[PDB]
Amino acid sequence: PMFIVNTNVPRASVPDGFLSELTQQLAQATGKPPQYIAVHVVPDQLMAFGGSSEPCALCSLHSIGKIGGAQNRSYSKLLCGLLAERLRISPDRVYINYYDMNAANVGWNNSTFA
Amino acid sequence: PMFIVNTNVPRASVPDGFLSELTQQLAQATGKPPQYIAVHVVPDQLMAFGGSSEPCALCSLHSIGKIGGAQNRSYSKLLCGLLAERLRISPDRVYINYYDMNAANVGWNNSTFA
Amino acid sequence: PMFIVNTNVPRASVPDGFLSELTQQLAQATGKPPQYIAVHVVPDQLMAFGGSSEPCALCSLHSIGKIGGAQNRSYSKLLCGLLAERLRISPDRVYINYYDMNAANVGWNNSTFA
Ligand SMILES: CC1(C)C=Cc2c(ccc3c2OC[C@@H](c2ccc(O)cc2O)C3)O1
Ligand SMILES: [Cl-]
Ligand SMILES: [Cl-]
Ligand SMILES: [Cl-]
Ligand SMILES: [Cl-]
Ligand SMILES: [Cl-]
Ligand SMILES: [Cl-]
Ligand SMILES: [Cl-]
Ligand SMILES: [Cl-]
Ligand SMILES: [Cl-]
Ligand SMILES: [Cl-]
Ligand SMILES: [Cl-]
Ligand SMILES: [Cl-]
Ligand code: NA
Repeated sequence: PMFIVNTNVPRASVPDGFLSELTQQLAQATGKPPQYIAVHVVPDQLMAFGGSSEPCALCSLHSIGKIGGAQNRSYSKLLCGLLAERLRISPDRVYINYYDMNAANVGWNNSTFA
Repeated sequence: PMFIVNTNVPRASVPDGFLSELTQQLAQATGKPPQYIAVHVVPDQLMAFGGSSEPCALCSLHSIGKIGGAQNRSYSKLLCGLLAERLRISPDRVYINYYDMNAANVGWNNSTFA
Repeated sequence: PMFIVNTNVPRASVPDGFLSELTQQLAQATGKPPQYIAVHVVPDQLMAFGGSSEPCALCSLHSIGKIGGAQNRSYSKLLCGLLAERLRISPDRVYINYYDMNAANVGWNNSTFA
């Protein structure tokens, strides 16, 4: 799986250990080994949410499977909770797009997962 | 909806108010209230279009609904016009990918829209 | 087509010719003229892959057609080869998401390709 967060919060507000915390919590949440989890945090972005540039985040979670109605509600609580606690971003200023990828459409190490 | 523009134009060339204009014009175009529109502008990128590093932009518009053949033509005329007039990017150096998101796959405010 | 690479490798380690090399190699691989290939390289990113911060890349390739099981397996070899040789990234620290775009969902030059 791959989790990306884009935010206007400054880099200095991203706590040391945040990427590891995302890696471990997503491993627990998705049930996938942490070795398959990639995380990407992009601070200091020029963004607006609802026309306001108060702290916000635009995120995506891509996974081969483990995406679905109930699971995505659970991921959203987890991820909004982390963004609120660690980056001080209000959950109503977070969007997370979820993507269930077909294995044939995910390349890794000179092949795909199909 | 979420609109992202990545461009090699420098940050100082992005006019004051551009994120507000995008918010307002996309609210009008999509018919969604501006409170639901998020915008993300990423200048100073290392990009090429057709092998040329002249000004260009790579964009995406994600929305729950309001995506389709005729609508996307209209969005493209609007957005290429704005990138040309505001950022001085030729419309034939712009790509915009459009994504119709299922509500179950969009997280917000500790939940999803499903 | 559009190819995006996000990486934690520093900007100074990205060769000046890399976007042009990607453009030409992707034109040959996809069979599309280079004028329609766009490339975007984002260095210096805060990322982890499998919980560690050694060089890695998260990439995407979007194309109207020329996407599929066998083609994607081939693209992964090309793109891992380029990222390994030019950016010194191990191929098992590369993910590439592939997207077969509908022409109606790709805007360009004030319209879409539909
Ligand atoms: C960090 C990374 C990239 C995560 C993917 C990965 C790996 C090392 C070994 C394997 C990995 O994912 C694929 C796994 C595998 C491959 C093909 C398949 O059909 C099923 C799998 O579970 C083996 O390191
Ligand atoms: Cl996965
Ligand atoms: Cl592991
Ligand atoms: Cl589910
Ligand atoms: Cl897919
Ligand atoms: Cl929406
Ligand atoms: Cl339509
Ligand atoms: Cl969807
Ligand atoms: Cl294309
Ligand atoms: Cl494209
Ligand atoms: Cl280049
Ligand atoms: Cl194929
Ligand atoms: Cl599509
Ligand atoms: Na996408």
